[PDB]
Amino acid sequence: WLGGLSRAAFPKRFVFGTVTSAYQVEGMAASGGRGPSIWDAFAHTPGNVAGNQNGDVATDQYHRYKEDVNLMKSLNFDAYRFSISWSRIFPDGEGRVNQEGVAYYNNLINYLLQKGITPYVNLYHYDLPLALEKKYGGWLNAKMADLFTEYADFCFKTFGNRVKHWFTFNEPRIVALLGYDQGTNPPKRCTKCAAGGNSATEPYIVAHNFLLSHAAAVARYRTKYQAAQQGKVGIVLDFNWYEALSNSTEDQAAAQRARDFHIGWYLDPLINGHYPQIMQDLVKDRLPKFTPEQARLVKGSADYIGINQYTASYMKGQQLMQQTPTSYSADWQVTYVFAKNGKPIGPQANSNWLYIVPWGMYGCVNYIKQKYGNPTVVITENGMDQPANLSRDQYLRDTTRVHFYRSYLTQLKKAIDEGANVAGYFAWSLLDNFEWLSGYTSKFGIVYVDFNTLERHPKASAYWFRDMLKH
Ligand SMILES: *[C@H]1O[C@H](CO)[C@@H](O)[C@H](O)[C@H]1F
Ligand SMILES: [Zn+2]
Repeated sequence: WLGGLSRAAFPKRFVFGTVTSAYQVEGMAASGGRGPSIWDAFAHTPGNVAGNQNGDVATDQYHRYKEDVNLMKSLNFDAYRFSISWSRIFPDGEGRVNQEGVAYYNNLINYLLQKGITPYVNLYHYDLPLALEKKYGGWLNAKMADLFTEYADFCFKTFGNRVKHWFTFNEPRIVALLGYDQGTNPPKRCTKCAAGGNSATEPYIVAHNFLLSHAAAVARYRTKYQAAQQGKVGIVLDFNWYEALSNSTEDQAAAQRARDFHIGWYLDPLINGHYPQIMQDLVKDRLPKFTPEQARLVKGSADYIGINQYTASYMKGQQLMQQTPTSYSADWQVTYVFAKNGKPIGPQANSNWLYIVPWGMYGCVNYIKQKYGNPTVVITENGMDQPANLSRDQYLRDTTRVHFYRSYLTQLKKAIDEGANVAGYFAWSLLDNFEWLSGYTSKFGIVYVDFNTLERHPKASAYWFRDMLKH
């Protein structure tokens, strides 16, 4: 069951929470004044999502939020990570404020605080207002720094007297990779793609604009709001572990290149004020250059680093070669390997990419500790999924997820006990929800949602957390 885990097993004041995102749980997608996001358009196109499903209703947290807050309190959590939908506040992304949308987030924030749950609020979670994509070209346009800063400024002004823990973005790497390299997520851009694109250049432009936008929003917070509000702003980055397949110089170099192209892409700017040297060396003029002023704005602009952690891969490499650029992915010059000594690195959850590898959690956390001066880290996503078509009772008896959290949290504890500066941990997700391309066919919740009736039922993993987290 608990395997020796409890509040006592983690540092004093360590924060435990659950996480959702706006489009994945709110519903009321075209109601309450909300304007469309790029995901509304994408999900409404036949063939784009499993079963042609979409987030129109999702879990209907918009109507049920007091139920869900009551539930998280009953499970002994300290905090809730959620996102504000930009197009719920500004239907066109700029200009007119939707007061009904503002009222929803006020109501949610106020109820959280009433119930003793700390809000950790993300400003952006893949849901760019569609109007901004069409008018400006979204994250390809450097003007996004201004547009995002004005949106952030409004949120700081309106909610920041109560909200003290912000994040700007969720997983800029995934937007760059899936939206602009592979072209499998909105705006579906890539070298071969019908929408246009260039997999060798656009991912780097987009990443750069996320970094500049984050920096501009934080500078606005620090200069205009922080003295009065006394809160913090971070950023959420995905990081999955890479382990050299062998101890060869080439395999070790490959694993390190992968780390640099994956997490270094953002952390070297945010902590050290420059892109990783290897990215400079290999990507050359396709990697934008920060001016000294921009680099100084970006360096130190995250008060904490959210890390989204799921899995690990073995990496194989060879000698670096001169090659015609094709894509961000190809630029790494690495070979993924998912077995060693005839054994898979771990069993898979429902998602094909999700190998259950608890030691990857230690790997990631220790790596950031040792390489980047031990910055304050919050694990802002960790969890696993069940498949579609199970019975209610099969969903509830989620013994594999219980094992997942016990093992991964044991590994996190190992890193923390060795000195890693981890301040909190958030389980993805409180609720089964809309899993992007997988629609409702992937179930990540510690709480089961019946998508016919919308009823919530805590799974065994929810009660595991309740027991572990009891005060
Ligand atoms: C992190 O991962 C989960 C599982 O794939 C997604 O549902 C979240 O939106 C993402 F932030
Ligand atoms: Zn409803």
